[PDB]
Amino acid sequence: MKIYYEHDADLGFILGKKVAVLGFGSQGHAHALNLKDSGVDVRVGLRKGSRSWEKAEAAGLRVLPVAEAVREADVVMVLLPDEKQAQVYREEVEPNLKEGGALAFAHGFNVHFGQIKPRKDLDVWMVAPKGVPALVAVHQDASGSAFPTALAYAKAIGAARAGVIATTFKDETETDLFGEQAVLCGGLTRLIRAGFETLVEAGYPPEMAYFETVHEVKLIVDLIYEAGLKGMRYSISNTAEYGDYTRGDLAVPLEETKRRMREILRQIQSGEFAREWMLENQVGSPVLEANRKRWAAHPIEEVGSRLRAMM
Amino acid sequence: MKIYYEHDADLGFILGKKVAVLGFGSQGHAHALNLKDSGVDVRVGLRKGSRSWEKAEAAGLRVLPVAEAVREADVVMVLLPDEKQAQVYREEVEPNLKEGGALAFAHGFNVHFGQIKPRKDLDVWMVAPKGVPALVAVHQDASGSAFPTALAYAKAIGAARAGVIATTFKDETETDLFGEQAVLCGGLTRLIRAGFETLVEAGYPPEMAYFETVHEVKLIVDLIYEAGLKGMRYSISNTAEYGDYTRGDLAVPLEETKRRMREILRQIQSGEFAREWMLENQVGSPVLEANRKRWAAHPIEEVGSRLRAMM
Ligand SMILES: [Mg+2]
Ligand SMILES: [Mg+2]
Repeated sequence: MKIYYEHDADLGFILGKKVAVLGFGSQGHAHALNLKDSGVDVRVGLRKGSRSWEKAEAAGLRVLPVAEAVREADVVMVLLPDEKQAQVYREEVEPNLKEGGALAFAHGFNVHFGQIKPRKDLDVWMVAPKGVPALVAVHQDASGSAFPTALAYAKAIGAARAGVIATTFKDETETDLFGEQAVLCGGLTRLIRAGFETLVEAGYPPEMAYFETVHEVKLIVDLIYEAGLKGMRYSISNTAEYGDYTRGDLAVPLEETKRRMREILRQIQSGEFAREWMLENQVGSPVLEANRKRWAAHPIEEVGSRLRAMM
Repeated sequence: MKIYYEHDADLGFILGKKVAVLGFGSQGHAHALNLKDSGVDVRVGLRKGSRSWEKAEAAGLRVLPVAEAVREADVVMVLLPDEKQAQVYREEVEPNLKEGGALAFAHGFNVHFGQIKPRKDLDVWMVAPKGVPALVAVHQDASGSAFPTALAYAKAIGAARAGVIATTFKDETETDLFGEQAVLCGGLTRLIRAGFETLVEAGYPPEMAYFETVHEVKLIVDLIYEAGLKGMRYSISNTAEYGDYTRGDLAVPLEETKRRMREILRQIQSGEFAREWMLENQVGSPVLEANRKRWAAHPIEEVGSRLRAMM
């Protein structure tokens, strides 16, 4: 798989261009500040009187309404939540973006699942940071220089150091949603919760349940992060390693789990997940909100709060 | 549940006593150094010509053979791997420990599962560190002051600050083994591996598979560590939160998972796990070793190594 570094990227493909960063969350913040520091002509498009409007000015960046920022720009980088992007593109980017302009993202969801259908004259590309490596993709190369522009942008925000990996909007979006659903968030919270409940129902103090099923996860994952599974197994006690090897499959059996995870991936790949999430947003996200309240009330949180407090 | 702090512990119950720390891993190191710094009379019992022998002297601690260290001690703190403790106790602690001495641990496994059967004249207790709180337990109080000694020991190594929680050898050992098996190590590695394989078999680049199923786990777990599930859900994108809520149970279903985890706990509570692990050690740990080689060869490691290298 193809990796690019600082020397592979040519800042001449960006330094000559005016960049509009829409949004000023953590991503909008980091993108905009690093562009300026790399000496790119950058403005931030925000709604007047917003909290992030004041915050952007405070950081010393030039700030305009979204429509204005876009009229000024050669390159529009959209750093807004997925569910807000479509409306902003339709009503404010698309009428105001120069012929042959570039439209950029950090997440491929909106373009990959057809929520934003870019004008045919635009370049469309993505730089997705994570020694922070980054992913790059080009969905549409109208100018003929989409790719070197994207690479220049990546260097200019500092992602090139640890390496830029070329992918597609498809691969970035699908694997991102899969990871969240199956492993990182969905799967992990369910494992933790089943373990916590198992211990509490068996008569153990909730505090110790929380230690052994929640608090300690960080120790293990930090080892994996630094040195892979192999390194994690090497650092823990032999008792714990033996336990892992011999009981792990009982907790989480391989073929049944992969079967389920294939169905999660199928709902992603088929467009079904995307449809469901977009429809959910059209009627005020009541499933999101109901689930949020219900998980907030889970006894794991009470115990968690009390323990973090006393530590 | 009952919590103790620095003001609840009285260093007079330890400062008057000679402590032998057997072993000089990370725990033996931290225990011994902090005891000395709190002004406790401490020696480290090690085998002559060992790597940890030289390392202990280098740190400025007084070092003796195990038999000698024990003859000098009022309190013997055993900080060795589970599978080595029994032999050292039988052959070197038990013949040499004063009448009415104290025998201490950081892990309850050996005493809880009968691998060490302490003389009836001994105090037996445990201080188990994790703003590092600690667990304390007393298995045997021959002197009548086991508990305040244990608390003094905990303060003297610095565990009292963030709080000492009173438990039993039983609860500490069983929940520790359960967490390892079901969630922290066994369960988590299986989830990660099923997700990684799902993505690779579906045609995605292994690099991105690794990002979305392994590398990123740290971001999520760091949020949970700092602010619980609730806080983690609050920080991630709404798309990711919605995903978690609606697909997590498919990946890891609640009742089947808890059923399996009850069986893991039953094998712990029944003594079966302890028996298996002890027998395993009696014939050179061939299951441990076979599993270690097989997991080392899993393609997740190759991909992992290459990615960590380039970052
Ligand atoms: Mg594509
Ligand atoms: Mg007990």
